[PDB]
Amino acid sequence: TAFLWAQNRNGLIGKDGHLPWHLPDDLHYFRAQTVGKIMVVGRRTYESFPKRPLPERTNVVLTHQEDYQAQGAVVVHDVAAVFAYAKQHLDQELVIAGGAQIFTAFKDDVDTLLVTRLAGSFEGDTKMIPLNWDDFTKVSSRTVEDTNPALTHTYEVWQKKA
Ligand SMILES: NC(=O)C1=CN([C@@H]2O[C@H](COP(=O)(O)OP(=O)(O)OC[C@H]3O[C@@H](n4cnc5c(N)ncnc54)[C@H](OP(=O)(O)O)[C@@H]3O)[C@@H](O)[C@H]2O)C=CC1
Ligand SMILES: CN(Cc1cnc2nc(N)nc(N)c2n1)c1ccc(C(=O)N[C@@H](CCC(=O)O)C(=O)O)cc1
Repeated sequence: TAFLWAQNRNGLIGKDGHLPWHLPDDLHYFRAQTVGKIMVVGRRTYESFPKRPLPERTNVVLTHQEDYQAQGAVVVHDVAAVFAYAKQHLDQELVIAGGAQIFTAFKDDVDTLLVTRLAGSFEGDTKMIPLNWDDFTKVSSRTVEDTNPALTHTYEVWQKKA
């Protein structure tokens, strides 16, 4: 199970229910990373997608609303249902795409971090959950420079030590 997120230099991930930046490169990397997999997102991050569901991947939406409707998405209500779905699934990798409340609900079962680090600093209200960095190794790092230098970013892959 992977977590996939983008954060500024201080860890910021969101502002007013939306992204605090607009960084197309990162969105085509998101898609690369989630097409074909089981993609888990919290109800509020799902309602912020411009097309719901996002196509070519299983969107699982985590909601406490018993009645919620999301045509074409897998609507569950606790973490045990996510993993009961993933157990049925097998051959699709599970990727937790946010936001903060869902990262906290899977904080013990993630093995890989797919982090995009922005060089700048943005204003918002939601930060990435604290994680033990010391328990992971950075395996891969690729940097993309943008003409807004706040937007220059690094894609890192981190994998959990034995
Ligand atoms: N920079 C980036 O990589 C990322 C950015 N973001 C940003 O993060 C913010 C969204 O984060 P946050 O506000 O934490 O929202 P979430 O996307 O994590 O959604 C929270 C909703 O999730 C449902 N929920 C939470 N935990 C549970 C549980 N254990 N079981 C079942 N339902 C659960 C509830 O929905 P209900 O209210 O329907 O009960 C709760 O309101 C936005 O600004 C967004 O843009 C989001 C993803 C990635
Ligand atoms: C708000 N949000 C959450 C979002 C944004 N960037 C992230 N970036 C990373 N690295 N990780 C995340 N979990 C992440 N989540 C969104 C908004 C749009 C789409 C979206 O349109 N994406 C298209 C691709 C489109 C583009 O390629 O212009 C997709 O097909 O995946 C994805 C996530």
